Amino acid sequence: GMTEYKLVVVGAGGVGKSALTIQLIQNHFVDEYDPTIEDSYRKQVVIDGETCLLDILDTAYMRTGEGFLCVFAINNTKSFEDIHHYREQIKRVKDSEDVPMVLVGNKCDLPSRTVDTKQAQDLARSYGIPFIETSAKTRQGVDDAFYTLVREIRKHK
Ligand SMILES: Nc1nc2c(ncn2[C@@H]2O[C@H](COP(=O)(O)OP(=O)(O)O)[C@@H](O)[C@H]2O)c(=O)[nH]1
Ligand SMILES: [Mg+2]
Repeated sequence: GMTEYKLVVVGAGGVGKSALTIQLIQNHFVDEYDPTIEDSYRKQVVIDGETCLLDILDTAYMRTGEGFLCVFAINNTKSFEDIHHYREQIKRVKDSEDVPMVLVGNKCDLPSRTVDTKQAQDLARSYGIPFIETSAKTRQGVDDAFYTLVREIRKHK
């Protein structure tokens, strides 16, 4: 059969969890999206030549997660400061120190960057995970983030 990957998008309010998901799925940038709406979105894609099904859960099911995107916004220091909370949450619900994960720095199209690449890279390295810069507005890195996570899930086992 065709492979299915259950992915989960986590992070502080306003970082672009919904916008990133809707970019991946509907291929357009949502300028506003109810912050309390939590829902799952499905899409068939090809990644590195392999066809598969994605099941993205956009948080505002959690235990069934095979891979997690931890999102902060590069113009939102508070959202970056909060990442550890989500990291630790995931390790608790999965009851494991080994969970496929990607750190995502979103809104890289904006000029008022307060979290530099160095900081993000160092944080990611301390977790042993990749760091991907993204923009839900421009589509920069959007595929890369979600695909990298699938490659991490494939690399997981
Ligand atoms: N400029 C810019 N704005 C973004 C980006 N991603 C999300 N936003 C905006 O940030 C706000 C909150 O985004 P949203 O997806 O609802 O964040 P969420 O609470 O994490 O789900 C909205 O006004 C979005 O249009 C981005 O990459 N660039
Ligand atoms: Mg949202």
